[PDB]
Amino acid sequence: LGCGIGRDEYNPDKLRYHSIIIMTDADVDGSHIRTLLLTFFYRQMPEIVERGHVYIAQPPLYKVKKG
DNA sequence: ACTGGAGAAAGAAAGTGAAAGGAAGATAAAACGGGATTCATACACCGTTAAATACCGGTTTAAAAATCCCGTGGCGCGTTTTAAAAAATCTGTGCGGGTGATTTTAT
Repeated sequence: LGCGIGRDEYNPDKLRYHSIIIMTDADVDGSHIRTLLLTFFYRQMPEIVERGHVYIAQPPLYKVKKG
């Protein structure tokens, strides 16, 4: 991410990407990992969430064929 | 001539691999101290007796005990410090289903 941490050198103006996308698996463990990542992002880097640099992807789970 | 982009030089600040050495550990050789045997030899217990000591009666006298006056330092009180012990609060960890990953050899 290249922003630092610890609020002593944590500068939110050095973010190397203006769009961060979370893309895990489509089952429940993906949901658990998503919750863990959201907890980390909210507790450690509030400004990134406030400015709107976090997104969520939605991959499919099933594929159906008939002919 | 002038402008602005771009590539190359040059210079300074940060990360790096290697460094005696020394306190901090670690590991062996040595000196020590505490049990099992083995007796010869000195020690414990029993009769006999001369002698050394305990005891009583009455002095005494010099020394120690008893008594009075006083002037202090050594205990007692109140109030603070300061370690020491106790109660309270954090830190790891393993049990069993789940998610995802690493390494060395032969031909």
